[PDB]
Amino acid sequence: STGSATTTPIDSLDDAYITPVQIGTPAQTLNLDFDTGSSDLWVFSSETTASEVDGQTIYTPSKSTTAKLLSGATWSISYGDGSSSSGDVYTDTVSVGGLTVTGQAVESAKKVSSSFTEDSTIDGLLGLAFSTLNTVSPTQQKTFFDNAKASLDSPVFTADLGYHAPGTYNFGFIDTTAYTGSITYTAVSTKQGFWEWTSTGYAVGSGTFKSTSIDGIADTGTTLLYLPATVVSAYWAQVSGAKSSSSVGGYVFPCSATLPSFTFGVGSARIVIPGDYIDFGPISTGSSSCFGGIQSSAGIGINIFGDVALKAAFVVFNGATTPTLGFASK
Repeated sequence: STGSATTTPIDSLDDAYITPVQIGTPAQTLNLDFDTGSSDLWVFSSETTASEVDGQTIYTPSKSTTAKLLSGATWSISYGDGSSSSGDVYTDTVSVGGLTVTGQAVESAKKVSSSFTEDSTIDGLLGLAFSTLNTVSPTQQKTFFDNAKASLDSPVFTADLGYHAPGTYNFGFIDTTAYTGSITYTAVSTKQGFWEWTSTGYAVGSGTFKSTSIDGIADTGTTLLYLPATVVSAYWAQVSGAKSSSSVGGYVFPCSATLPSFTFGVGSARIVIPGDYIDFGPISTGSSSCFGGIQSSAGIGINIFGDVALKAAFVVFNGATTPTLGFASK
């Protein structure tokens, strides 16, 4: 089997991407944030504290003839951005782009933090990291991909995120029309539960490539590119007037600037992030200070190849017995 679904930016900045997901019988379609940095499929629901729901579409398990309470199971998750959610668990039928999993754990939120409430466009998350990170207790549950994998034509999924435009998540096949050149594959460590890999270096604009190992994670659920402070300083030094602002929470730059590109290495291959992908717009409405899309990972504890990086590539998440990651230009 295969599946193919379009993923759409939630706003004009590509702050996140939503993908429609069918849950239950009859189908209830929710727009979920596919997150290769976590491993829970959780949804706003009829059980979510009413004051914490503001415009989201909810899953109502009592209206699904295939929903079953997973007795005694609870979940609770905290994300790198400080947001969180928790609740109980059902199993139900879940379909993405025509690919169906029966008995998928659907984690129903009883509580969500303010940032989730405040984002009316995201109805929940669909985790695509390794199932070892799943938070369900006392019996850990599998991700949608883990459940689907054996049925897929090939044990892979691909992320093809758009810049200010829709893109695609495919399951079970590699669309050879979706990228240019070849796909370069690189080793993955699953030791921390992430799609963790090592970039071979970087360049800023038309500058020379610096060969240096940068360990980090391919994370579709993180907006920005978080890299070591040395790398980030080298980038922003090429933008007149750019500075790190403790009050704003990162590097800012004059909105009048033209940003240089940023290149990262995948083995001997190179992925070029155009400068415009690094512009996240005014820090507040009407400001002429703009927020940068490349930020320091110092104090996160891990480098994160988030959407800024991933949307410059066609990315293969290869879930073979020994997982790997592939990157192609597009």
